[PDB]
Amino acid sequence: ERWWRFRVDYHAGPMDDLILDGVRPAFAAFAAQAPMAYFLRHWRRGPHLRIYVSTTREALEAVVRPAIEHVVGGYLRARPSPGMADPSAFLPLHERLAELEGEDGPLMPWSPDNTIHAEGERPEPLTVRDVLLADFYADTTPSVYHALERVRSGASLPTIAFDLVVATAHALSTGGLPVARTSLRSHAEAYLARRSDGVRLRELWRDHYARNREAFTERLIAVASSAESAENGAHLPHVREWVRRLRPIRERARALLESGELTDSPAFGAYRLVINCTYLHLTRLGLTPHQRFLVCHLAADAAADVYGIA
Repeated sequence: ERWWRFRVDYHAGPMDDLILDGVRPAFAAFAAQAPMAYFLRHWRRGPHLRIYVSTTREALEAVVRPAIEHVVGGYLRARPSPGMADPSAFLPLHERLAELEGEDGPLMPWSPDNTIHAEGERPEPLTVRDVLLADFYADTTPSVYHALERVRSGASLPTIAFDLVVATAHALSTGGLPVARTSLRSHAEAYLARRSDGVRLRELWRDHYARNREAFTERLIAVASSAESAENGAHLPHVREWVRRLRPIRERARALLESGELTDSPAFGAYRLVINCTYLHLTRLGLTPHQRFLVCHLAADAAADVYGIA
C-alpha cells in the first residue's frame, strides 16, 4: 500500500554478506505479509543499504520493521563494520556525486555505523518509470542472491557481469548480438571519452582482451546459445533465467512507450530500458562503474571476433 524506506549503515565491511546473511533472511521472515521488497547500494552519509518494502503501516509496525531490527540487527552485532578512518576524506567526492545525481540532503556528518533507521514512505506519487523500475528490482532480488552465492563460493563477478550483459543484448534486441554490440561499445566509449588517460585505458583494455581472446569468444557464443535454446536445459542456467525474468519487462515497457508516457519504441526504447536495468542490476551486485564499462568493452571486442568476420 506504500513504499517504506529503511537505512542500514555498514561503512567498511562486506556488504555481500550483509545482503546474504542479514537481509535475505529478514525478507523471508516477512514474505507472506509483504512480498514486494528490494534493496539498493548508496554512499551518502556513509556506505549504507537502502531497503524498500511495499505494505501498510499496520504490517510495517507488526511484521516488517521488527524482522529488520532483529534479523538484520543480529547480523550487524555478529559481523560489525570496523568503520571508516576519516569520513571527511570523502567529502569532495560526495559533493560531486551529489551535484551529479541531485541529492540535496546533508552529506556530513555521517550516520552512526552499524545501525538501522526507519525513514518513512516514498516521495508522494510515483512516476510510471519509478513503478516499472521497482517492479524490476523486486523481481530480480532472487537473481542477486544467486550471484552473490556463486561469488561467495569462489566464482568471478566480472564474468557474471559478462554473461548477463551479453544475454540481455542477444535475446532482447531487434536483431540480436551482431547489431547490439554497437550499443555495448557505445556504452563503454562514453566513459573512455571523458577520461584523460582514455588512450592508455584502451591499450590496457585491449591487451587484456588479446591475452584472453579465446576465453571471451568461447564464453560469448556459449551465452549466446544459452539465450536462444527453446529447450529448457542448456549448459548454463542463470543466463536462461535472467532472460526469462526480463522478457516480461520489455513488454510492459514497450507497451507503455507506444501507448505513450516515457521517452522506434520497441527497437531502441524497450531494449534501451532493460539494458539500463541490467546495468543497475550489476551495480547492485557490487560491480564498479569502471568494471562495468570494461565488461561492455570486452563484450564488444569478443563480438567483433565472432559476428564481425561477416
